[PDB]
Amino acid sequence: STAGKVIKCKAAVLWEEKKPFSIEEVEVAPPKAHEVRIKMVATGICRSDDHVVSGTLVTPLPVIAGHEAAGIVESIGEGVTTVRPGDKVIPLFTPQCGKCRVCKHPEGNFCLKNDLSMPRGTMQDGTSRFTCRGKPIHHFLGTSTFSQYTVVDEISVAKIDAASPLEKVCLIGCGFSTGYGSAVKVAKVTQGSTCAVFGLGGVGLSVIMGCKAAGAARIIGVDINKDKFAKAKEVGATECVNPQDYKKPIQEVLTEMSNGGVDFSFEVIGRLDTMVTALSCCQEAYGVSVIVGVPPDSQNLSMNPMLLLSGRTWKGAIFGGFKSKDSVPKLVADFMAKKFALDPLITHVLPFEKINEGFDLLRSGESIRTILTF
Amino acid sequence: STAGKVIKCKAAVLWEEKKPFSIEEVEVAPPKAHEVRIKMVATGICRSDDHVVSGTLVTPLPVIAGHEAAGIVESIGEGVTTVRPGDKVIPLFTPQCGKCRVCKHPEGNFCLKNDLSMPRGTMQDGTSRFTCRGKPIHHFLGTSTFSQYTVVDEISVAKIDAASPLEKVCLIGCGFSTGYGSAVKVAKVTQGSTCAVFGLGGVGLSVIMGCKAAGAARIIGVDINKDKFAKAKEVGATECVNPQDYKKPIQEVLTEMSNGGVDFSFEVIGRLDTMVTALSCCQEAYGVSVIVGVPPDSQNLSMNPMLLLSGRTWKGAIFGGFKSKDSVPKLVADFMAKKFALDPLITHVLPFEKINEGFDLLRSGESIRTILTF
Ligand SMILES: NC(=O)c1csc([C@@H]2O[C@H](COP(=O)(O)CP(=O)(O)OC[C@H]3O[C@@H](n4cnc5c(N)ncnc54)[C@H](O)[C@@H]3O)[C@@H](O)[C@H]2O)n1
Ligand SMILES: NC(=O)c1csc([C@@H]2O[C@H](COP(=O)(O)CP(=O)(O)OC[C@H]3O[C@@H](n4cnc5c(N)ncnc54)[C@H](O)[C@@H]3O)[C@@H](O)[C@H]2O)n1
Ligand SMILES: [Zn+2]
Ligand SMILES: [Zn+2]
Ligand SMILES: [Zn+2]
Ligand SMILES: [Zn+2]
Repeated sequence: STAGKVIKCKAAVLWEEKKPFSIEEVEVAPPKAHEVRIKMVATGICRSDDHVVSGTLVTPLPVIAGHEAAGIVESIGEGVTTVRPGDKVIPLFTPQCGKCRVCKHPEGNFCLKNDLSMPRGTMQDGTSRFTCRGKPIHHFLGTSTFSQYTVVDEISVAKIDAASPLEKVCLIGCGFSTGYGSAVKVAKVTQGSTCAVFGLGGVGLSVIMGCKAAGAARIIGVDINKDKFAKAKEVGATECVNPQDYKKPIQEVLTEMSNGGVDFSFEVIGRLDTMVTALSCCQEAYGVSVIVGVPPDSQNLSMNPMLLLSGRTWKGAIFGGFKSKDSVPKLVADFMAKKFALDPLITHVLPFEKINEGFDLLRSGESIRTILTF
Repeated sequence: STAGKVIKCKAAVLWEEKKPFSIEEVEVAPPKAHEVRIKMVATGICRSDDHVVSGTLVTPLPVIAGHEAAGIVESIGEGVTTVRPGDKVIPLFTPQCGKCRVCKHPEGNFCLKNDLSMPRGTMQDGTSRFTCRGKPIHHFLGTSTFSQYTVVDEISVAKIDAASPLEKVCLIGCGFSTGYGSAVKVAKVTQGSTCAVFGLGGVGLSVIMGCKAAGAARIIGVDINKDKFAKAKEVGATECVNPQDYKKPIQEVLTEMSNGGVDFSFEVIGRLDTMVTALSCCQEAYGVSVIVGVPPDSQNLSMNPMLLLSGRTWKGAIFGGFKSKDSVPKLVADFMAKKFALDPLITHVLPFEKINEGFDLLRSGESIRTILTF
């Protein structure tokens, strides 16, 4: 039925920052050319969604948030090649437009049609496919996955394995792929290496997995919160260190530990102090350090250029440096091949109406990942 | 004759910081095992020598400075394989001990027996091969090339082409190799790229050459001093920009200029402001920025981690990232093959007694490179 007609469904609208989400009856306009309209099956709650609500991530409001998700294609607009109705898909918040500077370049993945650099909160043609009582609602990072139906451009949707468990592969739409990509594709962790992962939330557990996929022979997990160590161990940390156990610095007790500093170091905490710390405790002449994520209101860090002079490399990346359309298929194919288990990372699944309930957990921190089922 | 006996020669001694060099009669003890004693032919004056004299580079005084140089082997101590008397050689201030962490690693070059990290000012066994009137004089970075004869360990000497012009290949002992290595071996400048070189002193002209050897199709030279542009052009700058010409920022007028920021950017000025500037104007999703050199008294820069988040890489290196024993031979072989010309970079050659005269020029800056002939 639906094909061609507007749909009317529930979605969570942030009418204004620092207020809760409201479940609203929403109308989802039909796809124009090169658009696909998706039926959502499961959406993860990521801190970047919550960043919107504090005003930290400035995007046009009112907004439908969500970017981590898998669903099923309902209609496809005119001129769409990549997908067909009924295909399981993952919305992509890093688009893969194919034609730009960054898209042709063999290591750039951060597509030039991204809506992060300057958020407009619209579809590629400057308009919204959403209205709640006449009022337009903005799109978020071209995905808006906290809606029961959503419309994405063809550069922001990736087709995946029809037998794939959508209540687990939705993690590949952001959180797992951002961390595993940092170990596997951005730092290019090598077999035998000694990796230090800073912070052990769900993206950190993904990094540990990357390191493990790459064959590091030592993955030290570090966290001031002792309670994170078991799951980390479970997922690949050979050891785990709590910074408040020592009297010494941590970069000292890590280089000491490692006979000269670790090969690769990753910061999945997101703060300034440990970013620079994570620089100093990877090897002086060839250590590589990846800032997996940095929050939207970041200030300037003070770092002494001298730490680069001996040969350290310092990289940053969005989405694990993966080219989105290219990789999310292969990461599901892999998950289907029984390599990663997204299972240790899912600690709560709620129904989609408990969206605000899913954020309170995020915000008090005992939740690795919450999945919202539709 | 000499072989085995102490030699007595003139060398320039820094008896104490922030004083001039004195030509002193010096005695050069014979080589112990794995030492070679060199007869100096030409030594370049580098700012790192001058850094010693201000106290900025702290090393034990009294000292014989010098590290950029080529000479001829006079005796070789017991157990020396790599060299024979009469071989033209280049002292290496970055040793290549063969056995360590950094020496086996396929990209680390900063040997673990380096005397920069913690200067002792001695030969590898904790002692000096120099005494001026009974008083011991310290060795500098295991080279001490401002002496008419010097003793170096076998890990710090590289054999080169016997037909090689030593009054020009002495530059490969530091200044040229530090800059060309940054473009060729550290950033790995690719064919077609757009490079921005910051600062256009002699190391900067070397970078321009690297970029040129790598095949960049645009090398923008930038310098507040207009007068540096011709030689730069001459050596490969396709254009040159003076920052005081614009009203805009320079990273803006460079990314603007480059349709999205340059591929590779290099800072050969050595200050904090342009290091961070040179970060921002190479491409957001895959731009690479190399700090070629950072002075010894460096403070902390303030940089917003956000510039790494999109995919920029920021590297530092010592000696152009080259493994010293390995490469200095191949860089002479290349120079012998009429590829680089060290000639644009040599702007003054003095006799070795005018050492202080050679530094005043360094210090007022109109001198690309001064060579001191022995
Ligand atoms: N904003 C971003 O783009 C982004 C990506 S990752 C990131 C940071 O990570 C969080 C999301 O990633 P995540 O899955 O790890 C969730 P979380 O916020 O739980 O990540 C932080 C982790 O670091 C640990 N920790 C906190 N401070 C220290 C410290 N000083 N030293 C050592 N360990 C510490 C915490 O226990 C936690 O495990 C965000 O809240 C933010 O703080 N921000
Ligand atoms: N200490 C180190 O390890 C090291 C390596 S390179 C380096 C810096 O470079 C010098 C040695 O290298 P070099 O051959 O280039 C000699 P120089 O000191 O001449 O290098 C600095 C160059 O940058 C230019 N310049 C100065 N400020 C600016 C500015 N703000 N913006 C743009 N251009 C500017 C100068 O005209 C000059 O050409 C050292 O004095 C130091 O200042 N230090
Ligand atoms: Zn996210
Ligand atoms: Zn693109
Ligand atoms: Zn030097
Ligand atoms: Zn070594």
